[PDB]
Amino acid sequence: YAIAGNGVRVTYDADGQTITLYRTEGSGLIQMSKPSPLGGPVIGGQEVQDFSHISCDVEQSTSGVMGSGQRMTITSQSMSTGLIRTYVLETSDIEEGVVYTATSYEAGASDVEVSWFIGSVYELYGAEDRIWSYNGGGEGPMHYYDTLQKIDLTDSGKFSRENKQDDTAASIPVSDIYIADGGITVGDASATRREVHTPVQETSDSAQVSIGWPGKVIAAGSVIEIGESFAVVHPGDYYNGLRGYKNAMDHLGVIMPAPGDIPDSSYDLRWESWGWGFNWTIDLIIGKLDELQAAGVKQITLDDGWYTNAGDWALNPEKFPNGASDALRLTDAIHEHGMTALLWWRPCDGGIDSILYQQHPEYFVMDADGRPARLPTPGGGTNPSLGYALCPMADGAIASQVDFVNRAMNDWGFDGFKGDYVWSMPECYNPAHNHASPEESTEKQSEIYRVSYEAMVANDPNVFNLLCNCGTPQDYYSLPYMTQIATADPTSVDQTRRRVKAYKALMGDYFPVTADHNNIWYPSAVGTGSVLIEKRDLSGTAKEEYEKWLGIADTVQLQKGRFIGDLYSYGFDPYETYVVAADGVMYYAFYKDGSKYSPTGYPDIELKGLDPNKMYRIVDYVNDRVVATNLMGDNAVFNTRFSDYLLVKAVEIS
Ligand SMILES: [Cl-]
Ligand SMILES: [Co+2]
Ligand SMILES: [Mn+2]
Ligand SMILES: [Zn+2]
Repeated sequence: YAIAGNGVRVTYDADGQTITLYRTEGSGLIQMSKPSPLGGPVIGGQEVQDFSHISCDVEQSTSGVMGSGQRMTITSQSMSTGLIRTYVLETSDIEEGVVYTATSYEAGASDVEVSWFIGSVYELYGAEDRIWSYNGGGEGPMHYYDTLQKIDLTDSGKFSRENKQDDTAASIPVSDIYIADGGITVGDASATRREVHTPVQETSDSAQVSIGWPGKVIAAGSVIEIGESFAVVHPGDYYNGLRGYKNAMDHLGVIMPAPGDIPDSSYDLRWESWGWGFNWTIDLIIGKLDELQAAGVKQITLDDGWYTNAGDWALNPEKFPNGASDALRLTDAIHEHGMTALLWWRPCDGGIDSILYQQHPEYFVMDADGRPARLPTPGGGTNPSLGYALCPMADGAIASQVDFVNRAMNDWGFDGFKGDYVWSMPECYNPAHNHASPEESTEKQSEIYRVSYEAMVANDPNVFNLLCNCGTPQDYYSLPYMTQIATADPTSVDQTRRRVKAYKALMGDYFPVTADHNNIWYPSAVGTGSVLIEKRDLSGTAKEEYEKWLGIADTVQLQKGRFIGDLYSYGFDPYETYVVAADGVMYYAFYKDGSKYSPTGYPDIELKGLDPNKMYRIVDYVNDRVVATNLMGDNAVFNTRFSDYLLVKAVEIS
């Protein structure tokens, strides 16, 4: 029993009751998964093991979620539970590598209490010494836990992570595992946020990636759909899998902004007002504008500390003694220097001591004990800076966000927003809100992002919008409403660079991504094709360094180039490598300073994706030196010694 789509084959063995995934390679196939069991329900702490094969029906010409392709419907039965499982896999004639899966269960004569449903599981075939993984979970740890994780198969430990999305986790419902021959992505096939896990788990000699959803009581005689997923078989690294997921999710209407509609000002070099921490003043910021302008900065963020309280989002009198005219004199000065002005905020936060909470507690999320619910940190808990959550279904909550947007743009002259320092959305138990379920607040969190952005756009179609779910992968359902993504308080060059590739994969190769400014890593910012940003008040050689790198970034402008993620595989090619095509020229960036993946010694550099019949001069554009005089495209291999990074362009020679 088998179905095929573009670049994928799926086979079902009725005896073992297993699925095997293959991808196409040349005229053949590569097995990507070991024969893997169908996902089942968890009852009384145990996955049900007694399912038997009833039927597998293959339809060769059918139309599904992804349009025309194929379908395989597997029916299974459990005598102990009375459950009949219907497991549907669909492939697409067009969508490369993608398998859509949907599961329903029918109960027999009696109710079945399921704590959890495992949707699909795939154990990687052909692993050797390590597997690399993309982990989209929002459960934290914040900041210092890498999104990209190496699963070492030679050590003592056993990697295991749930990758949650729930009332304390709002990130990306996707996981990928890959080796040299490629990988398997699994992601939630839902147009809207829901509770889901995408676990990554080391096995005896490999790893498995899976997806699962919360259980429910299945009433006797009832049929219930329990969850739907996309899987992507792919060559190469997580970029290819995540790109497959992006392509799949288009069919559910989760469509990321098209390149042609992204504003010019969302590609601009930016400085953010953290030169003095919370002790910035309007005049300190204005005092920097001449030098920032001369060095090539085109955008300024007024960062945290400008407001009285979250929710209210009124000007702090200490920062704005003359009120709105002070905000205007700031944004006017920014505009006069040829720059756009951005404003910091924390969407979803209605404050604690805010007038908003005092006058309108009914706008807020209410916990099960009848108390106002704090916004959660990843994995649970809160933070002293985080106020009470606005309920995204409360009209007054939404209006407070819209009113803020309209004031900041139309009264204060801001051109966009830096949303920051917020994660998931607590469950709401306020009876007056009449929620379908307590999870509805969590599910509807992104309504805040959508409505806010729609208001922003109505004022200015070129408005800038960014949201930082700091130290975690960004809330996936926020992404359609953004004009730029930050890697989100990366704590290492490894984090910022690898996340640039992940965000490019999910958002599009021209989607603006910044490598952020938590640490100074200008080469990482330029070479990944990211927007170089900064926040410090620099002097002396550090100032010169910033000016140098602004000049490079402003010359090559790789932030506006086409990111190319499918030529090199992170953790398998000799160097951590990034590629951007800008104005017809291939730019490459090789790094050794990322401790998570760095070669022994000085491997040869191979430039891929050049024309085989052409000859190229390889130029280090940072240092303006020729590192290789003349390479043919089909053998573009050279050796150069560098300590941390090498940024080169391949210049065609005639
Ligand atoms: Cl990372
Ligand atoms: Co942040
Ligand atoms: Mn291990
Ligand atoms: Zn509510």
